[PDB]
Amino acid sequence: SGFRKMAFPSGKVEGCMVQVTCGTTTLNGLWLDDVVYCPRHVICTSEDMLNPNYEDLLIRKSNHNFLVQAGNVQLRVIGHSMQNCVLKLKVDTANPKTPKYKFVRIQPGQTFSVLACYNGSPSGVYQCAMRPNFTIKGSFLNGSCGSVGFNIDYDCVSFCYMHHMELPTGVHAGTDLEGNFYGPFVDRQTAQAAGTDTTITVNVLAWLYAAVINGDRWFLNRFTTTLNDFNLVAMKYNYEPLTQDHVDILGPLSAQTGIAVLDMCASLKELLQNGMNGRTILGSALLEDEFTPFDVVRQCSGVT
Amino acid sequence: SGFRKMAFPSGKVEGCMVQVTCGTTTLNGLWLDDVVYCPRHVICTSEDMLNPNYEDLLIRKSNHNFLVQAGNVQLRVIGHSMQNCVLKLKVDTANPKTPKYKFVRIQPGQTFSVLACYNGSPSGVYQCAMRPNFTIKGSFLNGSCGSVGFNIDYDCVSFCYMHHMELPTGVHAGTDLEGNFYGPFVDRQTAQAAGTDTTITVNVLAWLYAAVINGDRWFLNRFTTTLNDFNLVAMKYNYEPLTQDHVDILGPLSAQTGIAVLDMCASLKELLQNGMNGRTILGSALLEDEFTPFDVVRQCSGVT
Ligand SMILES: CC(=O)N1CC[C@@H](C(=O)Nc2cncc3ccccc23)c2cc(Cl)ccc21
Ligand SMILES: CC(=O)N1CC[C@@H](C(=O)Nc2cncc3ccccc23)c2cc(Cl)ccc21
Repeated sequence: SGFRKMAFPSGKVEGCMVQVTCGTTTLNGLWLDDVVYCPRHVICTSEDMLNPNYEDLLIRKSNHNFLVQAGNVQLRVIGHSMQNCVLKLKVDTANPKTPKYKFVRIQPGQTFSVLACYNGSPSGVYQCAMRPNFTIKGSFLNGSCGSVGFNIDYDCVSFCYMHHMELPTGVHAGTDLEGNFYGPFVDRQTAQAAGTDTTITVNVLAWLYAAVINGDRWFLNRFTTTLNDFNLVAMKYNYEPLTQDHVDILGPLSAQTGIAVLDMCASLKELLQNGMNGRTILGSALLEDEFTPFDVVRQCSGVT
Repeated sequence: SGFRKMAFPSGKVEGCMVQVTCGTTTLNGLWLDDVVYCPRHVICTSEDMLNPNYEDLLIRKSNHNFLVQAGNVQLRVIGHSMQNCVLKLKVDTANPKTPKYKFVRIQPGQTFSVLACYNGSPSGVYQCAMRPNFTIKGSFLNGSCGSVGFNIDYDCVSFCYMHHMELPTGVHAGTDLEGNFYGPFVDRQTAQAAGTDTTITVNVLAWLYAAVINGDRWFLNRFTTTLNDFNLVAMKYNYEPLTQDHVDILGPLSAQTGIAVLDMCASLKELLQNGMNGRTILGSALLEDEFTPFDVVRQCSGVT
């Protein structure tokens, strides 16, 4: 029993974190096989960030201008190439600690663990979600650029996120491991509006099932609803419309608890229209949407 | 910017997790140097747990009855000894992955990261606190026994907690790495009341400073208080009395923000007597007490 915002064990990812320097700029890189991936803004100065021309900027840079330091030893760079917003630096040594890995582009609503790094060194690990507006509410300071988000399936590490920038609003933005930004964001120092963020309905429902599993049942009520009626309520409260696929993914949790998905929706509907009246659910005074149905099953079953 | 319940990178601790079996019982062990530490209840059956005599039970066990499996390879056990509630099994091989480490007994109010393990395999990492009543609000399932709590100072891992049991109330209890339980708890299957839990006042104040640092300032008010007046309010709301040492530890955060500790106490006093009125602080609808002043400084400065 107990329900925590749990992150994946960060060991296989720590073994890939390197320091990448170019000019006066330093950030973190991801060393897998003989390639180091890092945000392409490592080639910029503070002035360059206002309106950068990365193609022109990269032409002024040679392999010897990229300093890759793994731990306290230098890696020799023998190739450099820009892929979207990431630089891929070919080093002459394969990382002996390279885990089994994939590069995956997660969907909004999905969660992942972030290993925050500064100067190639891991400082902490936390669990977060790709918000519906493609931002992440991370905890990142200056130097955190290059920190990666990932998921782990037994021995395979699926890298899904690489941190690039913090929006003026305190939220964070980044790319997949192929350098494509999640959302409309660009690696430029300019005003960038993150669209309207909504609440990941399927995740709140999953966390409501986790509450039932862990004994918190006050919110359960004598009512039920239809997907159409529930979605009218969801729209008003800035929640994502619940689809039949969301209901299907909630299937295992509905089966474990014996509470139909639509009955659980009616409980959420009343919590939305009535609030919590000062009560908490799993030690939280608000509705949590950063646990996917897979996360709740994994935590309540014990997948290693 | 951003404030998360961040855990320490779990890499140096994953490299020590082993599976320990004795009879039909299996749990996790901590392998450092040529010693494996695990809860002494690995020698019990389910029936034995009701009223166990560990000295008598251990006499029926030989070195060959303790099966230590590191990864997928067996470790040869050459010695076994009970220290308080932990068994120390002398293996013939030193762990090549043994980090720099200390065994420390944390105080209530302090935080640590937990690497939850099942069958010697890490499944997740999360940050939690040693509650004032010596329990932890962890997330642990059957098989999690032997999972450890720790802190990390650059390259040194201070192990502070080893998980032993879940109380009927869903909260968790365990020992330091010398086998001494935190609190009045015993490794027996009997009713065990965890005393009254209080809110770690210094931690809530620290997290209020973290909110100021990250832009959340609505709760700041035109008032101040005295330690004596504030403590009368704290007593009513089941908060720990704030001492001058707590004020001293809040010194760096008070200096960073320019908001005197007693002014911050007045803001907390009004939040206690008035609630939040539906507003949140750092994405939380309640007052958070699981970030120590050291944690807030570390997260807002970037200690690797
Ligand atoms: C916004 C801005 O001026 N910069 C320069 C640095 C950089 C940036 O955002 N870095 C940061 C990331 N994560 C937390 C940060 C907390 C503090 C400072 C910087 C952080 C950056 C990267 C791109 Cl792609 C576009 C713009 C900017
Ligand atoms: C309470 C009880 O019956 N047992 C037997 C197993 C064991 C125990 O608590 N284990 C567990 C720990 N953490 C989460 C657990 C979720 C589910 C099941 C078991 C969990 C234990 C250990 C001691 Cl020292 C004393 C009693 C008991």
